[PDB]
Amino acid sequence: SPEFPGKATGKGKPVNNKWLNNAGKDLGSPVPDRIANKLRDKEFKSFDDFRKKFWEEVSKDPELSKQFSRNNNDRMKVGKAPKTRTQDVSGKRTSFELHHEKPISQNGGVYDMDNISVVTPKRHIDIH
Ligand SMILES: [Cl-]
Ligand SMILES: [Zn+2]
Repeated sequence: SPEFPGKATGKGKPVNNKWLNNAGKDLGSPVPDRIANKLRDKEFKSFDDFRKKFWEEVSKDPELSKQFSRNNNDRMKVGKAPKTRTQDVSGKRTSFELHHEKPISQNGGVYDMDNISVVTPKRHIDIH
């Protein structure tokens, strides 16, 4: 179902300068409220379309962008996830991933930003 369109909803959460520090534990990091404000009520053709726009908006956020290296900003500018610490990769999965907290399977919203978290590839697996 992430291969089909819909409209982003949700509020996201307040975040600070240590956004993504805990993406490798628990249920990961929330969608920042500031980013949710940019994406809410917009239409997306696919979840990949959403993910690209999500990271693009991160790169344009003055608070979030300064938490990342120039190359990671360059990735996010074109919709690519920033790279994780080396210790948090799994195989060829080397950049942060988006996770649905209530699974798509159980009617968790695909584009519900209050159902989406940011996780390391390593942590993502464990939740699955
Ligand atoms: Cl809502
Ligand atoms: Zn997941």
